[PDB]
Amino acid sequence: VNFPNIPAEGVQFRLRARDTGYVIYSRTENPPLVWQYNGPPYDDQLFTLIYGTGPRKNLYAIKSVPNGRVLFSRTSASPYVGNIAGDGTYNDNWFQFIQDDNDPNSFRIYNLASDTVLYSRTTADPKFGNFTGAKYDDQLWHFELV
Amino acid sequence: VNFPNIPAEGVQFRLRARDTGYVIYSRTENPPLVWQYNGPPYDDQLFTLIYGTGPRKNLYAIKSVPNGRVLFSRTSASPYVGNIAGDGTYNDNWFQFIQDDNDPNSFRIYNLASDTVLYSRTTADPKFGNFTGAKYDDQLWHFELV
Ligand SMILES: CC(=O)N[C@H]1[C@@H](OC[C@H](N)C(=O)O)O[C@H](CO)[C@H](O)[C@@H]1O[C@@H]1O[C@H](CO)[C@H](O)[C@H](O)[C@H]1O
Ligand SMILES: CC(=O)N[C@H]1[C@@H](OC[C@H](N)C(=O)O)O[C@H](CO)[C@H](O)[C@@H]1O[C@@H]1O[C@H](CO)[C@H](O)[C@H](O)[C@H]1O
Ligand SMILES: CC(=O)N[C@H]1[C@@H](OC[C@H](N)C(=O)O)O[C@H](CO)[C@H](O)[C@@H]1O[C@@H]1O[C@H](CO)[C@H](O)[C@H](O)[C@H]1O
Repeated sequence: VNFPNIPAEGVQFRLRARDTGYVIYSRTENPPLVWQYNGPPYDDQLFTLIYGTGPRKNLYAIKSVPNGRVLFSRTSASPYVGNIAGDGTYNDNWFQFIQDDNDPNSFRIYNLASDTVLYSRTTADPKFGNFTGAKYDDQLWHFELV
Repeated sequence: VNFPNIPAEGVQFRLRARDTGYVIYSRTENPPLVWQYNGPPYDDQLFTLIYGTGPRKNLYAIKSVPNGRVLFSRTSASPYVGNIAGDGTYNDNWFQFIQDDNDPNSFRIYNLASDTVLYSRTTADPKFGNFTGAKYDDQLWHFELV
């Protein structure tokens, strides 16, 4: 089931992990360019959605406010999670927000092209990344409205 | 996670529900054109996959062997599950095969355009159709190669 409270197209938000409390950031310099962060609110943590239509109905591009790059999540090559210019040129720019099975208020950030979800954890490196496999709570996110 | 044993493109199979043991038929006359069935094997139970690429990577159109029509699954009008000619002209012709979280030998037939899964049950009417909501065992299917 698609998450029922997806931000209206163009509305700004942070993506905050339910369990760690960390937010995603997307910037253009200093690797890692997309990662999790546990600190003050900065503009590189702000995103909006481009709504997919046609073959991308129920998919969304995740665009960085300060730099205009959209997120990607791929299993092909490093960096596995990153950003790129455009409005969703590549199939791995398109995400589905899939509501959790037990927690109605959180969702997984799923990528159809790569069959992966994003996760945020405090344990093994890489502590932020994507993953193809079983459902874990560290895969659960909130939309934080600004 | 995508089912790891999706039949090669052009390989013929039936779609059998795990628990009911019923198969999907797709015929060209007499509503319902697509429904569940038990009894001897007939040609209109036979399907192949059209493999999606680019935006449709990891999706598939389910094409009837004898009549060439592809399945569709929608929520906008009756019939909800049906067939249409072509090779996946419309977005609701495209399905994802999502492995069960518990049973790695079965999968759900998921429709991205409508956010539905196909189900086969002996209990309440309608006994076959599509569904948006919790994961139940009556939503699990097998590829039965012929
Ligand atoms: C100051 C600094 O270099 N911080 C980086 C650090 O974060 C570690 C903290 N203990 C934390 O709370 O996470 O490592 C991470 C990668 O895990 C980042 O690179 C941090 O760089 C700060 O990131 C924010 C993101 O909102 C901004 O880009 C800041 O400009 C950047 O310094
Ligand atoms: C596009 C390409 O040739 N490959 C990668 C390259 O980017 C080169 C462009 N000319 C450019 O962006 O300047 O390096 C970047 C670094 O982040 C990417 O990995 C490119 O990979 C392409 O990335 C997209 C991201 O959405 C997809 O993974 C594509 O499949 C991949 O080819
Ligand atoms: C379980 C394990 O060996 N750890 C990590 C591993 O292996 C996973 C499979 N080989 C796979 O499908 O990739 O490598 C990946 C790197 O992508 C993960 O870090 C695995 O850790 C698992 O990650 C999930 C993320 O949601 C959870 O943190 C699990 O607790 C963790 O075991």
